[PDB]
Amino acid sequence: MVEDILAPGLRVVFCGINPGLSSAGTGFPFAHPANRFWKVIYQAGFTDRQLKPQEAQHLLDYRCGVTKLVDRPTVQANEVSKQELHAGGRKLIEKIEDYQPQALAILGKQAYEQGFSQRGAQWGKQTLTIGSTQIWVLPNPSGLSRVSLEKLVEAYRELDQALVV
Repeated sequence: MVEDILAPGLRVVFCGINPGLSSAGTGFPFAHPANRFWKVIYQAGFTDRQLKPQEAQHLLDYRCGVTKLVDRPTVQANEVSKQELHAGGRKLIEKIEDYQPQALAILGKQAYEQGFSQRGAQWGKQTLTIGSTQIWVLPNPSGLSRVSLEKLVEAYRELDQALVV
């Protein structure tokens, strides 16, 4: 079971689709060795050192949190159904309304579209918000995504720079 890492006063709450097997197995988010999440948030400015999956709770030190749209673990994210994505959207909205971070970063266009009942979304900052929380759509960092580390870092850095101080 992979627990949420949330608290008040956060800059960003990163939300993935669901847990891969490594994550479900270790209990830490983005635990597969090939997932670029930890390296990306470091190069993009969210953390000042590259955290290892077991140090996930320490993301709070950098005022960042982690959650997921769907709880069910799967080998690949694409194994999650669109109906699952949607039921996850309601609980996610309640969580963000509770914790009130400056921004919610959904990792994956499909995840955003299904969870929030949106269509033809563009990458980056959306006009939709959850209260004062901004909504950003970022590329998924799993090693299975065809996005290069460079594009990943560029996209995440845009968010880091948008949230001043």
